[PDB]
Amino acid sequence: DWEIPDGQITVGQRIGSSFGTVYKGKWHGDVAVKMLNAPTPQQLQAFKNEVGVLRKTRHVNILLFMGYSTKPQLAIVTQWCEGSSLYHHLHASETKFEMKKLIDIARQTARGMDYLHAKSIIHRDLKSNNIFLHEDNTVKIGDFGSGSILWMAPEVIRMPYSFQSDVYAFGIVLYELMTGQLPYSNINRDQIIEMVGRGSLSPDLSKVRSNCPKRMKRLMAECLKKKRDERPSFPRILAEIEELARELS
Ligand SMILES: CC(C)n1nc(C#Cc2cccc3cc(-c4cccc(C(F)(F)F)c4)ncc23)c2c(N)ncnc21
Repeated sequence: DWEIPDGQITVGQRIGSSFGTVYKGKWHGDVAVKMLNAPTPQQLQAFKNEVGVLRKTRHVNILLFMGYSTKPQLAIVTQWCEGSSLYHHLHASETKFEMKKLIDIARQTARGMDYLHAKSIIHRDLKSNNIFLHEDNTVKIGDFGSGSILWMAPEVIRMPYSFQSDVYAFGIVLYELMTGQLPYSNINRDQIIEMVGRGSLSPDLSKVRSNCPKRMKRLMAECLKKKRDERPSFPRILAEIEELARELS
């Protein structure tokens, strides 16, 4: 139904790469194309599921899914985002954000994640790398991909993936936004895994910036609760951020 006939898509410069590679493309304007290539049965399965999940999504902070192509090769085309991911801006570009932009980023990410969970969709790998800033003001959530242990919840470390795992990952992003640096900065990787997995280790909330609102730190701590059931739902935290963002205005 959303299939793009062959010949319409023009594939351009290569961006990323084993299962598939993504290119910048032109289809009624700037678009991104993720192409396949032997296609593994799991790879074909993931291709089917990604199209199935993406078509059910129509939200501004969720990466716009424009279509899929089959004739030349299996491919999925999405909107082209100009800018860099949240991970690059915070930890690689060494660019300090105004607090209003930070809460706006957390507010925007909260909207998309709440939209996903409202659609019974779980974003199993949520992290600063998977948050893209279109232009520099609008955030787009997508699967721009072991490498993401820091965002993994205690239960997923021990053994699983659920809404509670997603909201915990949202907490680390809150820690990244407010502190400006990766969690567990003091620590090595095996030491972090065992300590966090056993519950001995938790991010250092004192490192947060002074301008951080009191409600945000409390909200951040609530998301990082070791008990899965203790973590708040995305409707609650979206309302809290938006209410706080409204007050700041
Ligand atoms: C960083 C740089 C190399 N890169 N990679 C871009 C891309 C892309 C995608 C292409 C085709 C299908 C996709 C599906 C998903 C996906 C899958 C499952 C769940 C979710 C969700 F749950 F998280 F939503 C999202 N994510 C991304 C793409 C990209 C871009 N589109 N624009 C600028 N730079 C870009």
